[PDB]
Amino acid sequence: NAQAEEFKKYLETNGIKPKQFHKKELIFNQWDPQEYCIFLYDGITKLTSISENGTIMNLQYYKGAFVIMSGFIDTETSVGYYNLEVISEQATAYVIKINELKELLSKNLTHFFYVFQTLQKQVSYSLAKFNDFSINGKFGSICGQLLILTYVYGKETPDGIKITLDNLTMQELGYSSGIAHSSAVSRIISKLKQEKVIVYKNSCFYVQNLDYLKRYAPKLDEWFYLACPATWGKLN
Amino acid sequence: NAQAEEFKKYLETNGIKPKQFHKKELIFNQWDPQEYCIFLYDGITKLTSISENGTIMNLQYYKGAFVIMSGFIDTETSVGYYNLEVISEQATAYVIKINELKELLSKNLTHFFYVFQTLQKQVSYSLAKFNDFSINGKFGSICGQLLILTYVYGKETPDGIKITLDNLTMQELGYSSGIAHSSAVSRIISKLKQEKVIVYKNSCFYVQNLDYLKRYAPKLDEWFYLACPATWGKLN
DNA sequence: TTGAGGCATTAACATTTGTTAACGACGATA
DNA sequence: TATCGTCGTTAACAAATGTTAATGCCTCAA
Repeated sequence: NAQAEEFKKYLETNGIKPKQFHKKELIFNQWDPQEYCIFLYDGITKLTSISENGTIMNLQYYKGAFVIMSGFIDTETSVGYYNLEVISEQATAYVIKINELKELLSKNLTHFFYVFQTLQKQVSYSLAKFNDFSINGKFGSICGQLLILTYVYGKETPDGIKITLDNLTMQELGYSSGIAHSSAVSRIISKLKQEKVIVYKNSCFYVQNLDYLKRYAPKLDEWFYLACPATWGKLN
Repeated sequence: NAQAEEFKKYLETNGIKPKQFHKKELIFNQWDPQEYCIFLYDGITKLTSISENGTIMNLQYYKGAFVIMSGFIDTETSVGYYNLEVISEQATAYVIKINELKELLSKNLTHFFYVFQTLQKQVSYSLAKFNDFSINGKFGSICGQLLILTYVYGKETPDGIKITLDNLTMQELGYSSGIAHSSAVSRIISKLKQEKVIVYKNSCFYVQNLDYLKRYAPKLDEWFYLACPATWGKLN
């Protein structure tokens, strides 16, 4: 993205350097809350939370370039206790103090409205996701997450659309939907295989009937059209 | 509180007159797409969306002062097709043309930070609500929604905390959690006053065991602590 | 006074999902 | 080569939710 490149150099010019992270690494976490602003430039990560009794919840994923902030700007207090785990081999993010940011955008407005732009994407993304998950229960929640993982990591293949995401276990699909038992997602998936909406091959997933998912995730598909026109138009 | 009143007068200074609204009439709807940036100053509203087959989804509630945007600041396209229904008897809001918006923040950046932090409060709220509504299914969803309503619309009484909302009919509660039939939500509420955490009096709700809700909505409870701490202190 | 419609309550029956266990496949290690 | 642990199915049963209908309370209108 061009907007994200102008923002990159704007930080390197102000003394900010990139930090390298590897898989399984947590940029920030829910136990050591330092108010950061992370400009994930290259890589993919998952935002997660862990209840007091050990339940995992994958709130969403983040494919760079994108902006995530663990603290407010004015008050500079925590916005919540979440973990930003790296799931690709390695990722490159520009970690900056929450107070440092205030001054940078105070001089450059075009970089201000860019951060405001991504946060607007965040909002509309959560509402659309909350909409489709809350309607058709769990079966619709799986159909919804898969639709998200195909407009981002989906590549047109001979037999369907392959989700190029490493180690997408059954557990990982459950944490994203609130399901805690892998036997429940397999059952939901077995229904999508008998309906041949999805086929399972080489520990990966290939989508055949993308419209079936759209029926259970209309507001989300609508979001990819309104918020990320590029990535959306690749499969329509 | 004060951060908004300061932003109130900044609009009148630039020639933005408040437009008053009355109950049951929509500011912006899903069918007619116009991008604005509403600054609700007084009154109660709910954000809604109607599925293709008439299914309704209440996404969340809004109480002035607060900001809502039906479009993007950079691309001026709609964030999504939603409806903002006024459910209070009367509500006043400063509707602004989104094109006129970006030019109004570039002048004073202290009000840019204000509108910015409200977005951060929206993102965190969306994540927290998504977290709790997904772990414990529908029963937790109702618990979560009720907890939200107690903090925002709660006044202590000798019989419990009074949820000062008109309507809040069985059907209106299910719309927020994602339940279609009023008998399903009544079955759940039957279990809550069975366990003696709430009671139905005067077609209105008195919650008597707030902590029971905190156990099913832990993320939402801490959101109020970190985001709106004044509201949190009124019941803690 | 009667009667119509809307809401809450409960039933009952179907469907979905939570939960645990057993089975078999696949890889890794010695 | 045998053996161990991880993950995907599948079964089986319990719990929760979807769904529809009936009943009773309440207001409104004539």
